[PDB]
Amino acid sequence: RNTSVMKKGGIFSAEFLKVFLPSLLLSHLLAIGLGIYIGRRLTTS
Amino acid sequence: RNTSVMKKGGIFSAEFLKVFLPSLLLSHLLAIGLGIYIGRRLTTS
Repeated sequence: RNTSVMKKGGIFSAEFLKVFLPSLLLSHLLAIGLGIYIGRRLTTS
Repeated sequence: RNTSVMKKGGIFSAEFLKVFLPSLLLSHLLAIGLGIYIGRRLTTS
Protein backbone atom coordinates (compact mmCIF):
# COMPACT_ATOMS: atom_id res chain seq x y z
CA ARG A 1 0.00 0.00 0.00
CA ASN A 2 2.15 2.96 1.30
CA THR A 3 5.27 3.41 -0.87
CA SER A 4 6.62 6.83 0.24
CA VAL A 5 10.31 7.39 1.01
CA MET A 6 10.57 11.12 0.21
CA LYS A 7 13.83 11.82 -1.64
CA LYS A 8 14.36 15.59 -1.40
CA GLY A 9 17.84 17.04 -2.18
CA GLY A 10 20.92 16.99 0.09
CA ILE A 11 23.78 15.62 -2.01
CA PHE A 12 22.63 14.77 -5.55
CA SER A 13 25.86 12.92 -6.49
CA ALA A 14 27.96 10.49 -4.43
CA GLU A 15 31.02 11.69 -6.44
CA PHE A 16 30.46 15.22 -5.08
CA LEU A 17 30.00 13.63 -1.62
CA LYS A 18 33.51 12.07 -2.07
CA VAL A 19 34.92 15.56 -2.92
CA PHE A 20 33.27 17.03 0.22
CA LEU A 21 34.15 14.12 2.61
CA PRO A 22 37.45 15.72 3.92
CA SER A 23 35.73 19.06 4.83
CA LEU A 24 32.62 17.17 6.06
CA LEU A 25 34.65 14.84 8.35
CA LEU A 26 36.87 17.75 9.51
CA SER A 27 33.92 20.03 10.46
CA HIS A 28 32.01 17.18 12.20
CA LEU A 29 35.17 16.04 14.08
CA LEU A 30 35.67 19.71 15.13
CA ALA A 31 32.04 19.74 16.42
CA ILE A 32 32.51 16.38 18.30
CA GLY A 33 35.84 17.57 19.85
CA LEU A 34 34.17 20.91 20.76
CA GLY A 35 31.25 18.92 22.30
CA ILE A 36 33.70 16.96 24.52
CA TYR A 37 35.25 20.34 25.54
CA ILE A 38 31.73 21.80 26.20
CA GLY A 39 31.07 18.65 28.33
CA ARG A 40 34.16 19.62 30.37
CA ARG A 41 32.98 23.28 30.68
CA LEU A 42 29.60 22.03 32.04
CA THR A 43 31.47 20.27 34.94
CA THR A 44 34.88 22.08 35.31
CA SER A 45 34.70 25.80 34.47
CA ARG B 1 35.75 41.02 -14.94
CA ASN B 2 36.90 40.29 -11.33
CA THR B 3 38.23 43.82 -10.65
CA SER B 4 34.63 44.88 -9.93
CA VAL B 5 32.35 44.32 -6.89
CA MET B 6 30.74 40.93 -7.62
CA LYS B 7 28.09 38.77 -5.97
CA LYS B 8 30.18 35.73 -6.94
CA GLY B 9 29.90 32.05 -5.96
CA GLY B 10 30.69 29.37 -8.57
CA ILE B 11 30.80 26.49 -6.02
CA PHE B 12 31.30 22.79 -6.88
CA SER B 13 27.77 21.49 -6.03
CA ALA B 14 25.23 24.30 -6.46
CA GLU B 15 22.29 22.22 -5.13
CA PHE B 16 24.03 20.83 -1.97
CA LEU B 17 25.01 24.23 -0.48
CA LYS B 18 21.43 25.45 -0.92
CA VAL B 19 19.03 22.55 -0.14
CA PHE B 20 21.15 21.00 2.67
CA LEU B 21 23.03 24.09 4.04
CA PRO B 22 20.72 24.55 7.16
CA SER B 23 20.65 20.74 7.83
CA LEU B 24 24.48 20.70 7.60
CA LEU B 25 24.75 23.25 10.46
CA LEU B 26 21.99 21.36 12.36
CA SER B 27 24.07 18.13 12.20
CA HIS B 28 27.08 20.05 13.64
CA LEU B 29 24.86 20.98 16.65
CA LEU B 30 23.91 17.26 16.79
CA ALA B 31 27.66 16.32 16.71
CA ILE B 32 28.36 18.76 19.62
CA GLY B 33 25.59 16.95 21.61
CA LEU B 34 27.23 13.59 20.71
CA GLY B 35 30.58 15.12 21.82
CA ILE B 36 29.08 15.84 25.29
CA TYR B 37 27.88 12.18 25.47
CA ILE B 38 31.31 10.66 24.55
CA GLY B 39 32.73 13.29 26.98
CA ARG B 40 30.66 11.77 29.83
CA ARG B 41 31.53 8.21 28.58
CA LEU B 42 35.16 9.19 29.35
CA THR B 43 34.26 10.22 32.96
CA THR B 44 30.91 9.07 34.50
CA SER B 45 28.13 8.02 32.11
